[PDB]
Amino acid sequence: SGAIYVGNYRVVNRHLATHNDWANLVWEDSSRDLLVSSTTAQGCDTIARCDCQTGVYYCSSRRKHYPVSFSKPSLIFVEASEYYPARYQSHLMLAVGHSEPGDCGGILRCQHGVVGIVSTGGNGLVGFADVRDLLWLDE
Ligand SMILES: COc1ccccc1CC(=O)N1CCCC[C@H](C(N)=O)C1
Ligand SMILES: [Zn+2]
Repeated sequence: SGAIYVGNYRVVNRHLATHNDWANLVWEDSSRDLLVSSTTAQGCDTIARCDCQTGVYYCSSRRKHYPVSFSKPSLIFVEASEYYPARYQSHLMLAVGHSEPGDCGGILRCQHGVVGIVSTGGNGLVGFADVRDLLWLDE
């Protein structure tokens, strides 16, 4: 679990969005596993606007942060799950690091701010949904 709170927006994994997120929907994209909802309170986070390929993510299944080198956002095949059919997930960045399904929502940050959130993983892999291209989150 986990979310990004920026301005009057809450960014979550689309597959973990609540009834309240959907009732206050701003934007969602199944191909990216992202959903953004509106909030009444002002958010605590700031978004990176950069091309960093290293950063640190929070891993809830270890209660720890880990450094990572990750690939640029791209279209990657993701196997079927309870939440989605087998499909290509876009704007996804992969890295070597520990993850379990419940780690979705953990934030990946570089020195410039929030880069994205955990969205996929595998045997010693962790994948992050990028949010740096969503320029409208800042206004
Ligand atoms: C962090 O997730 C994992 C980590 C280790 C192993 C497996 C997973 C689970 C995973 O990658 N899934 C299935 C559940 C959620 C939806 C994801 C998606 N974005 O399509 C894909
Ligand atoms: Zn950066």
